[PDB]
Amino acid sequence: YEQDKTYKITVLHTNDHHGHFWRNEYGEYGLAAQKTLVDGIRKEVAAEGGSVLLLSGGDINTGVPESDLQDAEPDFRGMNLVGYDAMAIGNHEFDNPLTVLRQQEKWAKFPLLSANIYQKSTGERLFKPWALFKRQDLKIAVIGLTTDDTAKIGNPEYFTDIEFRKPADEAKLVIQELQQTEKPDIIIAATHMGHYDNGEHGSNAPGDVEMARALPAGSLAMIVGGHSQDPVCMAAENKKQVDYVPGTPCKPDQQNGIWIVQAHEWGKYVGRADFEFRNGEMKMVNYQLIPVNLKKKRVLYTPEIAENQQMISLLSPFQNKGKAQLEVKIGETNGRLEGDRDKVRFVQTNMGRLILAAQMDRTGADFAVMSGGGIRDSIEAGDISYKNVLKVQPFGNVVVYADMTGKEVIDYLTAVAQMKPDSGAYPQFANVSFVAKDGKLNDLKIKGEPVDPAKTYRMATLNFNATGGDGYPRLDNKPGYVNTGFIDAEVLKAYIQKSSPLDVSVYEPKGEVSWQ
Ligand SMILES: Nc1ncnc2c1ncn2[C@@H]1O[C@H](COP(=O)(O)OP(=O)(O)OP(=O)(O)O)[C@@H](O)[C@H]1O
Ligand SMILES: [Zn+2]
Ligand SMILES: [Zn+2]
Repeated sequence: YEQDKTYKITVLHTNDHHGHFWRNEYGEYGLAAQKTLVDGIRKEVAAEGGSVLLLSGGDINTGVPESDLQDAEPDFRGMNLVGYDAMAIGNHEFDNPLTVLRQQEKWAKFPLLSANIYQKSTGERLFKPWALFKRQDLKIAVIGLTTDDTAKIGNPEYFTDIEFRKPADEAKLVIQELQQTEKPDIIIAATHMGHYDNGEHGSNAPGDVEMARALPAGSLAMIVGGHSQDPVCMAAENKKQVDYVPGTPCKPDQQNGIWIVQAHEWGKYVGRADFEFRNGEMKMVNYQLIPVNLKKKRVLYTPEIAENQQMISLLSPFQNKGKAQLEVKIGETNGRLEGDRDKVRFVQTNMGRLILAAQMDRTGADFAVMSGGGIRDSIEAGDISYKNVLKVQPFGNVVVYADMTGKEVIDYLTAVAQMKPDSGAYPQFANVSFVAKDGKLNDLKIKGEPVDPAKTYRMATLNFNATGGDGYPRLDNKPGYVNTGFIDAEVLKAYIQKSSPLDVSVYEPKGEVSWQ
């Protein structure tokens, strides 16, 4: 670089897009508005003589039917038009077979990076560990890292001959590889690891904070993160704001001289970190999260951002094709799946069993529960479409699971069994049997076996219930909890599709649970 020259560099970032290429029902987010905003920032920076780098923390896949049904093609093509420079591979990039991820790499004009994903049989990285960018005469390296919980959580599929090594350790190796070969002026890490207050990752794999602390001080200008899906705006040292409000100041985290940022999820914000580089020193001069048409129970927090027409023309066919696909038969059933309010809030039903079977299958759970009030429609005997599934599960809840001890299972089920019939809180159970008497659960069994307080059990449910919905005991603040990011409707639809034709007699309750 030129000695004593001051380079202005703006790093824009997003993460955990999860199929949100289109604006939502209230006109929020979407890539068309994102495109207008990013184009505008590039124009602003170009006029000031600076440079722009746009990075993604990953998890482009999974979360919106129109995207999922098309393997996120609209999302990657839209990202090409917004002009992303690089993205870290997220755990949801492995929700589809490797053939699909390789197709996404072909669609994407920017590198999908990860230094710590290895082919087991050869010990060789599967993807590129970093990408180099020339901005002015500076060399900026962006390394990519992926959480090593990827193949560990839920019910793994698609990791043939693949392993995820510890990302913090890999970062150490990569930074050294880079300094010894490329000597980049600036190194930024795009990661899909998660931000945990004060590095308190609990049962989850260590994330960004612990990594920043393990690396040499200031060895990275910043970590552009994701996975945990939070706007990283600090309220106090080592404490993220709770209920961060769009349009308000956002102080990113700084750990061991390394800035750590995250822009929540779904294209809700484009983070903007403005830096000044001079003689080796990377100094952050400003940071903000720029909302993309976010609205407060329907009014804009910041100036409306128009939707770029080129993006609308590019994405519309995908939106239309995805919507039309919702009508297509995904399966069939030989009997009515009972989801009516006056049944699901009074007794166990086959729709409850089917939904819970789908959730257990996705998460590797041993048993499951959900509120009957969460079942919103029945499905008549005959053909089933995704549209039908979305009426049964319309709230967009996320499937989650908790690993708990047998004693915790006893306490949890005992508490949930207190929710009375004729209320939305009445529980639908799967793989649970007992006779409730005087507030106690007698002969409690999981999968036909008495509960062993010394054993570990995995329970699936929805985030709504796990966070205390309907007065259920909270599980989200306990170790062993995992929010999978899979939407209830997608889990049910995919399970019906691979299980069809469904013989509903398999889901008929036979008095496993009773109250008296
Ligand atoms: N966003 C949501 N996610 C999951 N479940 C939900 C959600 N919103 C509502 N429910 C479920 O619906 C129940 C409330 O039902 P509903 O909205 O039909 O009630 P209501 O018409 O106000 O009447 P009541 O108050 O008698 O239930 C809750 O107890 C809960 O189980
Ligand atoms: Zn995610
Ligand atoms: Zn993730």
